[PDB]
Amino acid sequence: YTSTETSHIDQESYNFFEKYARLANIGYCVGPGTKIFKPFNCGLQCAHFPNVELIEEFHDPRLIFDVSGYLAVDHASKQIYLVIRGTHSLEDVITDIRIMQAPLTNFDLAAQISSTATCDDCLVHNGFIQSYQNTYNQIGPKLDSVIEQYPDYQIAVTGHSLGGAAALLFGINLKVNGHDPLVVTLGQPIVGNAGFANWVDKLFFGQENPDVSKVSKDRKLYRITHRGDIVPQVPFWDGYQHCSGEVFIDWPLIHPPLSNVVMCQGQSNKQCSAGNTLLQQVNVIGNHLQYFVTEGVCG
Repeated sequence: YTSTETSHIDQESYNFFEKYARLANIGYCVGPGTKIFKPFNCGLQCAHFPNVELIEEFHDPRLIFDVSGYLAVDHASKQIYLVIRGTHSLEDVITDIRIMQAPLTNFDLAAQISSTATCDDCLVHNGFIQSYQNTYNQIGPKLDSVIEQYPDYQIAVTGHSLGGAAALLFGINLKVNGHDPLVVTLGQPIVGNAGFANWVDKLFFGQENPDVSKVSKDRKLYRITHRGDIVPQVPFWDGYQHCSGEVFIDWPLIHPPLSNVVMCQGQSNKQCSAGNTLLQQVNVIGNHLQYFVTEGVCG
């Protein structure tokens, strides 16, 4: 639940987190005035992904919690990528969440999730539920058909900021529906309550208070947090609780040293995201962008 134990990582584990940071950052070409061109052209950021075919990019701007992103296939790594991101600017989204009522509602309210799947006390931020709903409404069917077209391809869901919260929720939806997804989130805010947090921990790790110390070959959930980023501590409300397991960038900038990317134990950790202080909490946006690569920008 709350520990202070941290663990160092491999260069392979580092490259794995940076890969998903890059893929999550690519989601920012999907907005207006920019686009990802087929097969996968978005400036030389997409160049790190030479074996990727873009299926469909999507965007909905009518609600603050509305989502944009892309669906793509990786022919080399044999994977289906679902990258989610909040349509609206990081500032308008961060401030709304940061300085507002964060009302919780039961998760089985959302599409493709029923009472048998979730616990009764599995409560989630109502806004993030709309973020998840918007994702499905825009890409659920297309993804289901792509899953049929590539049945041996592993599904990987990623997102930064609000997109991270939507990636976690979409990730649980696939996990619960007989699929086996990889969920990598970057700077994701707190999604639900203790009931949701402990349910996700059982879903992805098999038990409560799990051992989330090692990058396993079989591990499917990763929550990437950074020094000074206030977003993974938002909402500040007591009802909100993170699931395990945190991956912490204990470095002020992008491209951190291998030694400064740590594996955090527990749902809250004083040595990691939970220990963020006032002075490390000055560059609200600045700190939210630094996840291996500077997030929120695409060629």
